[PDB]
Amino acid sequence: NENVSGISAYLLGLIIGDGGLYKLKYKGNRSEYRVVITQKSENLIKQHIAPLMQFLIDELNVKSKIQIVKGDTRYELRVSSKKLYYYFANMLERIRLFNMREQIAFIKGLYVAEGDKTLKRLRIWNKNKALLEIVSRWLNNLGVRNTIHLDDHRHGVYVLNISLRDRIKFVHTILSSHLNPLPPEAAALEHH
DNA sequence: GCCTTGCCGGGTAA
DNA sequence: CGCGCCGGAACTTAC
DNA sequence: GTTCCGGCGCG
DNA sequence: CCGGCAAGGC
Ligand SMILES: [Mn+2]
Ligand SMILES: [Mn+2]
Ligand SMILES: [Mn+2]
Repeated sequence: NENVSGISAYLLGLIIGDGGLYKLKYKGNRSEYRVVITQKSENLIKQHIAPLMQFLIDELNVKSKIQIVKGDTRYELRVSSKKLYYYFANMLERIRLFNMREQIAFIKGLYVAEGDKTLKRLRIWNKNKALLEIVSRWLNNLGVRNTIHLDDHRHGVYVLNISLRDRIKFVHTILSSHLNPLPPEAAALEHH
């Protein structure tokens, strides 16, 4: 479980990108702790994401179930679990200390969430500049050059652009790495 | 003249 | 009574 | 993506 | 996120 640290970082990438970590207060004084990943495709959630999360749940001995909730515009993968909530939230605080394998898992997960998925250009969008700057250093250390600029003035959304000059390096070494789960498209490219 | 990458508006998938 | 899992979905907006 | 709702479980 | 347009570089 060099392997659940990997699956974890991958899942954290999807969570940070397309989901969230929610601590809720209710009447009264009831509460709830949620780990959420949302996504349009129901089979992507059920076939590629949910089984990774389930593996993690079993390893951590989390007794919560994986819920799949249908919304009008997206499916929601949801785990209601205080333990899993803090497991991911602490990991998120220690993100700058990720070892190399975790960095790749995380970047891969973040790319599935927010990346340019035509792969004609290699781009990641986010309003969290500090998060993108952490990914920028990780990429540079991996020999993948990149820039960051404000790409949407209306919403404060930055873009991280990966130089097409390191396209093969990025796609083969980060996205297609077999040290942790392969994202779709990348796995499909390998099998053709 | 062929790429690469910043800029930007549309609107879906968060 | 005081909190923490379910199951749904109305609501806002960041990709 | 975010936070409401009603519900149940358990010490 | 997508995809078009254009300034900039080679
Ligand atoms: Mn996001
Ligand atoms: Mn997103
Ligand atoms: Mn996405």
